Amino acid sequence: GKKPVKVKTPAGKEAELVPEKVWALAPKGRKGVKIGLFKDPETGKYFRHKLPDDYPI
DNA sequence: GTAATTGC
DNA sequence: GTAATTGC
Repeated sequence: GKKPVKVKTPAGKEAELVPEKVWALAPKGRKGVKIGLFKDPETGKYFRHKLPDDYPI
């Protein structure tokens, strides 16, 4: 389930974007975080950003 | 270092 | 090959 995520673009605007790809980033034995790959919708620049912990992977 | 991911 | 992304 790839629902939109409220993120801040590297331009500095709040935007609800569907991530292109999501995965967990976690050392062994750690909870870690969830990461998404996003494309800025007007500049076209790719960037990574943390996702909420409840986001489906 | 660490964990995975991938556009650059 | 690795910058950049979180958290410890």
